[PDB]
Amino acid sequence: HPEFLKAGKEPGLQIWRVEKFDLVPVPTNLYGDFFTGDAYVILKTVQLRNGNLQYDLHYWLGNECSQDESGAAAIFTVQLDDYLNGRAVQHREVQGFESATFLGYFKSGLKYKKGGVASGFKHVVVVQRLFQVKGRRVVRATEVPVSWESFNNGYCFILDLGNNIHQWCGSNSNRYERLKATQVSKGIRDNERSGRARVHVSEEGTEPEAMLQVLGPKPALPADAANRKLAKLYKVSTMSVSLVADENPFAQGALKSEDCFILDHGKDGKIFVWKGKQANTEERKAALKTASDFITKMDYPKQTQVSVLPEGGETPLFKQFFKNWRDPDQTDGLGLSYLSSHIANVERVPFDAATLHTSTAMAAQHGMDDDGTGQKQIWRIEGSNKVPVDPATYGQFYGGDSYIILYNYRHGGRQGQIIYNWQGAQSTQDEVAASAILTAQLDEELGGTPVQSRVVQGKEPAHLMSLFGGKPMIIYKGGTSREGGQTAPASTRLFQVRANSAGATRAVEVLPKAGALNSNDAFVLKTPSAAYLWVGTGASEAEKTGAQELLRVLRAQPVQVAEGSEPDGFWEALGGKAAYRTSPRLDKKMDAHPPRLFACSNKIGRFVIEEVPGELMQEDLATDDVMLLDTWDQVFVWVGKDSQEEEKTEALTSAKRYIETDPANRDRRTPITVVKQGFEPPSFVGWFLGWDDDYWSVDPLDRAMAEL
Amino acid sequence: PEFLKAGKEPGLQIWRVEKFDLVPVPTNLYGDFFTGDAYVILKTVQLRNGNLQYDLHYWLGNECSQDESGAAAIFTVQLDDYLNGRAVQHREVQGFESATFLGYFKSGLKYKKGGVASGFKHVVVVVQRLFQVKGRRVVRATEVPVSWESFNNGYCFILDLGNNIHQWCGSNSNRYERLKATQVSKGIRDNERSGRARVHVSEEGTEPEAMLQVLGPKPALPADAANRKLAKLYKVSTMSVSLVADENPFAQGALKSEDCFILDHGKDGKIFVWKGKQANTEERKAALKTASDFITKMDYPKQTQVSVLPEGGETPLFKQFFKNWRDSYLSSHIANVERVPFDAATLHTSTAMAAQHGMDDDGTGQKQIWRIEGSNKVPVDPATYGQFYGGDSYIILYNYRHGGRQGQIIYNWQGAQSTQDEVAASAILTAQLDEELGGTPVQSRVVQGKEPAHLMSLFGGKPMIIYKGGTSREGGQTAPASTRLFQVRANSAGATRAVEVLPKAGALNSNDAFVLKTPSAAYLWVGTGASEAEKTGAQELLRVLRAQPVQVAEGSEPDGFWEALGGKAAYRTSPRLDKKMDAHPPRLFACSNKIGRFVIEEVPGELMQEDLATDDVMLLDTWDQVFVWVGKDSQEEEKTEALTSAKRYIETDPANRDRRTPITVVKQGFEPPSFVGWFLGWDDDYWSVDPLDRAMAELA
Repeated sequence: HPEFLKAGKEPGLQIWRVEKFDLVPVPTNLYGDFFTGDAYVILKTVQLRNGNLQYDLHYWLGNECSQDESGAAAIFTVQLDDYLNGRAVQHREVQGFESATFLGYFKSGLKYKKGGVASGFKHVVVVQRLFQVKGRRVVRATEVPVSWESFNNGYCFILDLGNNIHQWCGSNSNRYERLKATQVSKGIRDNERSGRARVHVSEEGTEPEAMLQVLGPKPALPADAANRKLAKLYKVSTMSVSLVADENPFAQGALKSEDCFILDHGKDGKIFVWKGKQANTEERKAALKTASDFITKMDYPKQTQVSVLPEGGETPLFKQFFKNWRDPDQTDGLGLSYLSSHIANVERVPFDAATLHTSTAMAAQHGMDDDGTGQKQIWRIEGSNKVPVDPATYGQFYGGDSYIILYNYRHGGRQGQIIYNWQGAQSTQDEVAASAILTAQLDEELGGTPVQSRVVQGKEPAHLMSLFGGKPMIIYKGGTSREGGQTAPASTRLFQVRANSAGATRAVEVLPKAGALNSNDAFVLKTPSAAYLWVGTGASEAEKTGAQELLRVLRAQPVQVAEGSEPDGFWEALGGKAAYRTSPRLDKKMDAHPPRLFACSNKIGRFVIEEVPGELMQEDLATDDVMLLDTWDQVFVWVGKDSQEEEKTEALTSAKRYIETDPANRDRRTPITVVKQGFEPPSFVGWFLGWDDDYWSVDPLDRAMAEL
Repeated sequence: PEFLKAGKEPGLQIWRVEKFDLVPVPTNLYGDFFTGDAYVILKTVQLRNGNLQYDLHYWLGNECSQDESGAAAIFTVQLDDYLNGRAVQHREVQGFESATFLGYFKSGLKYKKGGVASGFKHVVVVVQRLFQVKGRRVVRATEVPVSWESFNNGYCFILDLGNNIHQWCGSNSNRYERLKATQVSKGIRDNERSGRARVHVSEEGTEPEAMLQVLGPKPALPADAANRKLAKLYKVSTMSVSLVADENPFAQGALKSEDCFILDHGKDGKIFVWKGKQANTEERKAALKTASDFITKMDYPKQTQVSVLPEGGETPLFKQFFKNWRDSYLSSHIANVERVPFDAATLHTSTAMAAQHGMDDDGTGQKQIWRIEGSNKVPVDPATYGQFYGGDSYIILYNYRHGGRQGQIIYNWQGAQSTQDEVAASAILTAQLDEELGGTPVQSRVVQGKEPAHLMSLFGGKPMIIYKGGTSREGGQTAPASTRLFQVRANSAGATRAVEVLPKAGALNSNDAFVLKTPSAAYLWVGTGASEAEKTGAQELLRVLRAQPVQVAEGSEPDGFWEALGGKAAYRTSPRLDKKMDAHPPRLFACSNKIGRFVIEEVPGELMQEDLATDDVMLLDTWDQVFVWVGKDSQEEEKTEALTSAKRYIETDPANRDRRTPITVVKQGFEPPSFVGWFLGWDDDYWSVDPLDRAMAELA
């Protein structure tokens, strides 16, 4: 097919409109408008860092689409995928409920237009149209009858009169949605009228005569998270299904190459169809029909999103339904199966302490706002008070205590502060609770500006490891460093020793079993007789240096041992034999779990989150929102200055619920880091290309209305 | 009296030969030469161990007397004698001077009209001179008559009026040569007028009145590689010559200490005269006159350069005409380079160590490896990263970190038994992926058995294993040979490579560990010179080979070991060179293929960023690898022939270099550490503002 040979040769986006079983290219300046009476085929081509190309195939159905037009677009999707050697991820998209990654391709917004090929309409490049504009992250302009009846005071509308474009904002429309509706107006101006058209903004009671002349005289106008965590897995075999796993996280083994699978997430709006390598081609080529039959049989809504993945090319959202997804490539290669397109343009900068003060990009990508060298104060929580820790023992933390670390960070030409609230795993509830309140209290003392990070024992963020000079972070199971009473330590104790990109190490005590070992780390097991230093295959320089800087304060003397080839007195101290972690971990962690940005809300007594599609942009931080920025290691909570006071005070709780509902069954101990608008740390800012320190000095909407 | 001041410390001294006397030139005027006179130039480089090394040059102007020229020749022979015959002598002629002579003056040369005979002196006044400035790397400013007729629109000119110095640039003058002519202008300012002068730059049509007052109203103005590879060797015996070897590389044995020899390279502009220790004092002291007679008898241009060397004090340039020269000299453009030994811990801090060891980083970065099957890249099994079959060709995309900076290297490895189509396809696929990644990754073509050090260091602790032929592609696994030999070498970093070789004794080498594999057992031979990593590397190979080693030392090893080899024979026991920098210092050349003919011009003296012209393609020949530097504003076909220009540079080298020598293409502004580290004074923002824009606003 003539357009097939133009398909996906370079990185880019291509949109064809399905016209009487033919693919007709949509003019590029009109990308984002869709005739609701037609169907379209969208090919996103992404370059994969090693130069290869990755394909996301979407077909889109309008509400007034034919069934043969809808069929044509699906047929084209199968055969385009076929022509590109089956490596594409396919997506069925339905007007109004389209996936986030489709939505990422159009961040000027979407325009749903009345008409279709059946009614004689074309993407040509004299007007009188009216659009209802809805949406906060996902902006949609629906064509509506030109009548005051289409209007309501909740939203913004665009009355398009050709050379003049009338954006009208309802009185009860909030000012962020006005800024988004302005994108729509500006688009029509610059893309449909190629700049030579005037945009007139107006509120109610200030409508121009042009607007009242077509619309007449204005009358009076009118004005979730629970469902995410559970999914199930099915094998497909007319077609019928057998249930292979009724609760996630799933076994990656359940996916057999000989068959195809349906991962049902339909109470949350999505099903995946996984195509196995060795499944027969008749079944694979019918992966779209299989899916829609599934949606009908389970009485799911017809808008449900569908993605078909090929084996070896799965997306991160898909794979995170499974416990510990791995491939051979994994450690060797430079990337994984899929590259989430909203981080595809991010240059990866590995850690370099010397230049750390230069690169927010490195701060963000490595969770280090600085080198850890700043002045810091540490307290221990005793009863209802903070007690200064002995500076001699900075770096040691007992699991029966809770601490507060006030730390001053310098990076670039700015100063800021972080309050770390470390909560031991055996600290009593009253003292843990007290540490959380004292953290907030000292946040308010310092003007509400410092970052607050709640971290619990055994999941310490990288930045926290690097505060203690060269000394490692030592984390006892453990007892109490409070002056009242120190326990005699356990008979035999083992310490897992981890490093970070910065080189800093921490030694965290865990129970003395073989099941707690790890190839990637150095361990220190202490027995009555002597002192060991086990050193894994994966272990490196910093991990051993760190492991015997521990051995000095332990008042012990090392007997170094490599993994696998070891004395057996060490395996007596362990009490026997079991398998342990030998697989490496991910610099690829960004690829497996790219950062995602969500808004979230607490009323209707119900927690709701909305993901923001596409590239992380400062513009998506609405000052009347609380946002979640989910780095895999850390969930930042960004609190807008004009969000509700209840929303502000439940910042932590919002994140906790975000994590408790994640279908990935995330770690209950995942650190949460609250940050204030205009006081964001490097680790947060660096995820946003184009961040601007004076972005909020002028109101974003005042800016974009004098700006045009 | 002047002899006793000669060559006591490192430095440079220039005398003017004035009526058979040596008269020192004032130091602020070093670089100026009267065209009617001759000079004697002594470069005193501190050899590298505390001793002193002497390069003696005498220079003849175009209007030099014949008694003046003779005086300077006499002085050259007698200074050498006074300095214990250990100097290298050079005959230099105005306009055709050697590269190392030019190295002493990279502000440029001034040829001035006049000499002793016409009553002129190096005084340090009322002036009105005009200089034509010509030259791209070697810049020479010839004094010319003060007239518009001396002007041409190709070049830059300097009208020196004393307190005012008028540098004039032709319409059709290139802006890099503008940058070089301003060096001359400021040189006059800061050295002849001791700073006390204005330099005024002007182009055609914008000449000041000062300039049109002297010159009148402006009228209309006007506007190799084959020869290097062959040389011959002669014995000298009036004098006549015997031909001792009519084609290089030469036998070093051919130089007998009792005679003198002429190595003829005169089709390339140079002859050497080699003085044997035990040759008689009459023949040695007449080596220059012998040379000139040879030049006359073979009807070479009188401009031909001549160097006479003493045995044991030969030049690297001279010794590379010989096969395996064994057994002084320090190229003075490598003489101030502090040599930094390898320390992986601090590798990221020192460009210098990166350059001197061919290591952009430790090799631990993220990498992807493909094998070429047909016209496509197919990913190699990650289990087998590090193994390369000689029937295949591969592409390695590697991510390197150094300083606080990132870059990329695409290695295109071409097996010795790979089909031409697949090799060609590998070469096209590397260029395509370079373009796909923005044109910035360095591209290094390596041929099997000549892997650069950095490539060995990519595979963890594992060594890079290189099989003779076969293919890791899914189509066909041939059963390997019954008996197999593997040469195991290490690099400065500790990394190892195991290169399969023919199973001969003549293929062994004392410096390395070897692995001979037989049906019965697996050996691990260990040379005298073999060291710690070579054994470590050699026994991880025995692991991959599904075999278990029987270790054996050199010289004293079983007789079952050598039945597998098919007998015994002599092999390589000679050690290798950290001294390689000294035997083969890096050299920088420009090159061009215009007029359908390949031409190179060496850039003299200390390697400096500024000599990287953005409209040139440059070759930096590290002995191990030839970098080719592509300036952003060079012509499109020169860019696309970067690889091929380096290939012909190597095929025409009189050193008879390995055709498998790696070639590494690197782009202006994206140079890797291993390249950058050779230019002390390199600056990451040098090209952020145009060099001539700076050097026109600079000072002015």
